[PDB]
Amino acid sequence: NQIDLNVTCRYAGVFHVEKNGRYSISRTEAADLCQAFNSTLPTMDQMKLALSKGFETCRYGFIEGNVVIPRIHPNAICAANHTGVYILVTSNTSHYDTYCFNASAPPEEDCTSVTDLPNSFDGPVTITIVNRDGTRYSKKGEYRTHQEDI
Ligand SMILES: C[C@@H](N)C(=O)N1CCCC[C@@H]1C
Repeated sequence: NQIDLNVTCRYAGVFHVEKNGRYSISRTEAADLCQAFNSTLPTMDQMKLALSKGFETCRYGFIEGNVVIPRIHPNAICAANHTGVYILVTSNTSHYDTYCFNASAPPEEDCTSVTDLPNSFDGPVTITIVNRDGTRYSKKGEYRTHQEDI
């Protein structure tokens, strides 16, 4: 009973979380997952500031109100070569990665590793935070509050 959460650097408190190496997070699960990191879904303004500090990914993820990809450099296979906060317009499907915003993180680029999941609750799952440099932090718990997400 295990969940892997791959996380990035934070940029003005915003970071990306990919669950189990595939698009697998619902909008309700995303809010609960950010809450376990003492974080919230970013606002579009928070995401635009993160972008300006150096944040980009090549994966769709929830923010408040939309599903987006922050892009700095044009790449043909990432958001159809767009730059800026690219907003997903048309999709049949509902499951993506998520972004999260931690207000207590540093104001600019923070590429230190994530070493805690401070607000998860009691439960049976082994949750492992996997950093880009491979360092890992694991704890037994749960973060999903909606049974349909379990
Ligand atoms: C200690 C710090 N690197 C950390 O582990 N966190 C803050 C950044 C967002 C997620 C997590 C709560």
